[PDB]
Amino acid sequence: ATVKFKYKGEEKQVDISKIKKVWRVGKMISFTYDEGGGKTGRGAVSEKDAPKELLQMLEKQK
Repeated sequence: ATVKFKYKGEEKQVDISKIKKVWRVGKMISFTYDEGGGKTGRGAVSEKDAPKELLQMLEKQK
């Protein structure tokens, strides 16, 4: 599965494996995906824009 964001009509895309951490703050949702250079590319996607299999990691306990 993959998650897509939405910044000013700019639907972004990042593989779930490319992502690193994910934590929903208040109502929106944020995370840290590795762009591919050296600086972590943080991102703030919305709750409706996030798929349904994304909160899974937030409630994934081993």
